[PDB]
Parts: sequence; structure tokens; C-alpha cells
Amino acid sequence: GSHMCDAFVGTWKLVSSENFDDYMKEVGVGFATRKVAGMAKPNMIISVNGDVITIKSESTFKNTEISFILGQEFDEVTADDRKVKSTITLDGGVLVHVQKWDGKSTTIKRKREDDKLVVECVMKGVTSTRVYERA
Ligand SMILES: O=C1CN(Cc2ccc(Cl)c(Cl)c2)S(=O)(=O)N1
Repeated sequence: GSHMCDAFVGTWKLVSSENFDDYMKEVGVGFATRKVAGMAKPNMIISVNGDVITIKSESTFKNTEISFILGQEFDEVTADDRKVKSTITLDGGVLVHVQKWDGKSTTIKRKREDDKLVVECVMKGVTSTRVYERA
């Protein structure tokens, strides 16, 4: 066992969202993508195999999948089609995911709170909170 496996592994379904449209605007997502992305009710699937963590987002809008080792930069094409350089670390039990592109930066934190997995997406001063529960 590991902390990561116990906390995060499994299949999660989105149950609430706040300020996601505003977050997407701050990121630079265009109107049509924001509208379609904002409707989605994704499942988030998290798995671990040795040192490799995989996070999948499955929805009618887009399916995404990242696999990574903590602390080790990788390439990511986001749901809104940004080509970013990402680094994910585990800081005090919180997965902290930094994306860099075009001189910009956004941070996504994933954490367990009670029976929820809370995803906080932050761009400058704009935060979106997306809450998931086990499927
Ligand atoms: O709830 C969430 C939100 N995600 C990030 C995410 C998804 C879609 C778009 Cl368009 C953008 Cl800008 C960011 S996630 O995959 O990290 N989980």
C-alpha cells in the first residue's frame, strides 16, 4: 500500500462545480469550448502502478489521460487543446499539478475531503472548485 492508493485510486463522478466558466475564461478558453466543456459531468479515474500514476477524465466533451511520475515533467495536451508542460508532486497529501504554456501557468490541486475528491483549479486569482464522489 501507499498513501496515493488509499486516498485517490478509483473511479469518481462529478457532483458539483463552482466558477469553472470563470476559471476557463482566465485560462483563455474560447466561448464554444467553454460552453461544451462546462456542461460535462466527467468521471475522474485514478490508478497507480508502481511509480506511475494515471489520471483519466472521461466525458461527453473530451476524454483525457495523463500518466506520470511525481516530480518528473511531462507533455500534456489539455481538454481545451493547450500544449502544456506539466509537473505533478504530492505535497502534504495533496496532488499539486502545475501546467506551463506560452509564459502562463495554472495549478490544479486534487485532495480528499471526507468522502469527496475535491479538484481546485487556479489561474491567477480565479479558483474553481469541482467536487467528485465515488462512482
Ligand atoms: O474537474 C476537472 C477540471 N479539469 C481541468 C480542465 C478540464 C477542462 C478544461 Cl476545458 C479545462 Cl481549461 C481544464 S480536470 O480534468 O483536472 N478535472
